[PDB]
Amino acid sequence: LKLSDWFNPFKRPEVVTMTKWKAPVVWEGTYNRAVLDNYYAKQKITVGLTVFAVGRYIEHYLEEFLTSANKHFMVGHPVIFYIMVDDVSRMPLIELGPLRSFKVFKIKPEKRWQDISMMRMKTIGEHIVAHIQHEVDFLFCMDVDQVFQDKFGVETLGESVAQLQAWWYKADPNDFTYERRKESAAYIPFGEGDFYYHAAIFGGTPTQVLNITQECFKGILKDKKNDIEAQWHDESHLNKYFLLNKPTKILSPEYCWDYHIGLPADIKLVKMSWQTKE
Ligand SMILES: O=c1ccn([C@@H]2O[C@H](COP(=O)(O)OP(=O)(O)O)[C@@H](O)[C@H]2O)c(=O)[nH]1
Ligand SMILES: [Mn+2]
Ligand SMILES: [Mn+2]
Repeated sequence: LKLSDWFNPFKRPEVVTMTKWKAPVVWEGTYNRAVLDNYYAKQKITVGLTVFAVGRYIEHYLEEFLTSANKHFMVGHPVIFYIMVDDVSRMPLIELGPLRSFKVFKIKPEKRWQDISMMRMKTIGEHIVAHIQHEVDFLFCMDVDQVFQDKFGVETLGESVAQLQAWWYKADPNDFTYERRKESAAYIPFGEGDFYYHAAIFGGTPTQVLNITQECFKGILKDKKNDIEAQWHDESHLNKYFLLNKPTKILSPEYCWDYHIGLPADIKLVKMSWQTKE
């Protein structure tokens, strides 16, 4: 497969379509999903998706997340939803369509919501080693408080995939909300940084996602031993990781849009939107 076979960056000339390290930034209009659908079908790939729903997040977001994912996520390819909840009896078991199946795991609920978010890195890694590495070719790790609005397909696959955060995709790096304290493992000094990635979505092959989660959690543990906590928790760490280990593919803000920003010219077709105003 060649880059030209599926990627046409010139189709969206008003936005960044490729990074300095040659990672394509996938925007609506630049990808050929039909070509990729056929390419991946022939390889018989399976894609996984992890999602955590602890406490009130179960009834507030889980059903809406899964229902939309069933309809829009990697349509036409085998998909396995890995659902981590603290109360399985609470599990809305909706009806899944062709090529969709799931697996539910009961996890321990952390007390602080910040710890719930950060502990996902630990848990995801454990599950990748234990079973995901043997079940899928690519995996996406997502926040539950969002909904798929349109096709989110194979055009998003890659070794390591990062998501451009909706509010800062056009901002100058020094304005990014990176962890700015050198005592933290997530530290990124002013004058450095490529983009501000959203921890709500990231993925790639099981091996790469394992590294992303293992390193982010290591960083999280280190800060805890140094009596400090990154400004934006797992997201600060994720951004530090992607700075040191450049993602091979980046998804435009259309793949994780905040409607509270409105809908500017650059956002042509939203594939997923946030649930909350922050
Ligand atoms: O009480 C909580 C806090 C967090 N989470 C999980 O971790 C994610 C990150 O939390 P959150 O979405 O709240 O962060 P935000 O996007 O607002 O920044 C959620 O999407 C959930 O999957 C959860 O299940 N229950
Ligand atoms: Mn969220
Ligand atoms: Mn954010």
